[PDB]
Amino acid sequence: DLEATLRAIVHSATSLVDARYGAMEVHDRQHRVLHFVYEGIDEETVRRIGHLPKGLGVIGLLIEDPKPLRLDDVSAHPASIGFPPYHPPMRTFLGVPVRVRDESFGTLYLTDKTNGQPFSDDDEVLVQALAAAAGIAVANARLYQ
Amino acid sequence: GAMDPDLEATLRAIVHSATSLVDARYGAMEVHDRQHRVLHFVYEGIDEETVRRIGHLPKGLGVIGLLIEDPKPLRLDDVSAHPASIGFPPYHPPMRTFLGVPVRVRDESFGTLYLTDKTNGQPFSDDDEVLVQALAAAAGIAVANARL
Ligand code: HEM
Ligand code: HEM
Ligand SMILES: [Ca+2]
Repeated sequence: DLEATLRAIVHSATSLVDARYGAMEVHDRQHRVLHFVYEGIDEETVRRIGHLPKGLGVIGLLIEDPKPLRLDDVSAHPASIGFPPYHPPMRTFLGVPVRVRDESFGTLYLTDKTNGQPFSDDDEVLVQALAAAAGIAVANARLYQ
Repeated sequence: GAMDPDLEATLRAIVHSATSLVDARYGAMEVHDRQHRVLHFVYEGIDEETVRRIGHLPKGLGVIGLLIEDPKPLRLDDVSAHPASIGFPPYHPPMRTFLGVPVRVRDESFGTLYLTDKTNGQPFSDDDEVLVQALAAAAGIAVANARL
């Protein structure tokens, strides 16, 4: 199960960096969301947010220009779209492409590192390594699909 | 044959992250084929001239073999003092502290990941162990899914 694999990867990034929230979006070539897996948010809150993300704002930027982006305050970025109603507030941000050499498929991202601290270069490098493994898994899934 | 380029990039990244984050002097991964045979060996911490002097690549012997018969993390404070230790070959840096884990997906085994000589002279920690286990699990995903 690809979804399972992806969630495991999200868990490793979130727990190892010690971020409150972690997510991964995987899209098709027309940027429709194929998979969205996450942790750190309770189910009642999920229900309140309602609609799934479409990959806009800073995530949209990460799709257009796939390279790591680390932010002290995600809302202060010029490409920030803002959160929908009921979405938990989130401040610090680290996002990287999930990809292989031939193609990028998605974005693995974390917010609100513990104790208000910004994401570090070490965190960036770690999340890239985890994302790479995801990238191979997704590339295999397409070949299989 | 050479490893798949994406696989190789991914495994080198995982080895680098593990080595950096547990503050090890040396880190390495063996990728295995059938019957736990070493197929590829990825490492960092050793200069090219020393690699030349050592010559032959590891067969995955000694303490590294325990990672396969006992699929659990192994930490040791003096690796070459272990009775299963085969010893270092000529020109190989001496190494003391060791943290090793199997690389797996479910029960299926794909290699080993291991680090030596934490830079502060200290033993590898519980946190180091958890981190290296998670990175090994990611390496397992990478190897299992790699382009044939
Ligand atoms: C728990 C992990 C999550 C993280 C780390 C996260 C992070 C983010 C971030 C960083 C933004 C950027 C807004 C901007 O550009 O200013 C965003 C927007 C958004 N989020 Fe989340 N989020 C999470 C969970 C969820 C869930 C569970 C949902 C709904 C089920 C959701 C729905 C949305 C929507 C609809 C947007 C607006 C932009 C878009 O449509 O992509 N988020 N989120
Ligand atoms: C830089 C990361 C490396 C680490 C962490 C590492 C670690 C180890 C350890 C702990 C042992 C002893 C096992 C025992 O006594 O049971 C060993 C043995 C050995 N090493 Fe390394 N080593 C590294 C690099 C290399 C390189 C670059 C070479 C060759 C160019 C090499 C060749 C060997 C060989 C031939 C043995 C003998 C056992 C066998 O063949 O498996 N090592 N290594
Ligand atoms: Ca302990």
